[PDB]
Amino acid sequence: SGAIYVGNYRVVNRHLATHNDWANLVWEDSSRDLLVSSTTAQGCDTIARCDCQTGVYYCSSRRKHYPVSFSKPSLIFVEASEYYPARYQSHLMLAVGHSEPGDCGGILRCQHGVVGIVSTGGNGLVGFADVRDLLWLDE
Ligand SMILES: COc1ccc(C(F)(F)F)cc1NC(=O)N1CCC[C@H](C(N)=O)C1
Ligand SMILES: [Zn+2]
Repeated sequence: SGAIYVGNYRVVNRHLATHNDWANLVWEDSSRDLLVSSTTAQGCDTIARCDCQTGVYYCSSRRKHYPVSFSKPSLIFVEASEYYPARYQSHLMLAVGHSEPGDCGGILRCQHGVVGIVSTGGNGLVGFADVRDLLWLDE
């Protein structure tokens, strides 16, 4: 679990979104596993605007942060789950690191700010849904 709070927006994994998230829907993209809902309270996370390939993510299944090198956002094949059939997920970045399903939502950050959130994993790899291209999150 986990979310990004920036301005009047809440960014979560689309497969973990709640009824309140869907009743206050701003945008969602199943191909990215992202959903953005509106909030009453103001958010203070800074979204990074860069092409960094190094950062640190929070791994709830170890209660620890890990430094990682990660790939550029791209279309990557993702195994079927109870949330989606087998498909290409877009804007996904992979790193070598530990992750379990409940780790989704953990933030990946670089020196510039929030890069994305844990969205996939398996086989000693962890995948992050990028949010750096969502320029509208700031306005
Ligand atoms: C952080 O996620 C995991 C981490 C590790 C493993 C394991 F196979 F090793 F057990 C599995 C997962 N689960 C996932 O990758 N997904 C299930 C939830 C929906 C995700 C999506 N974006 O389509 C895909
Ligand atoms: Zn950066």
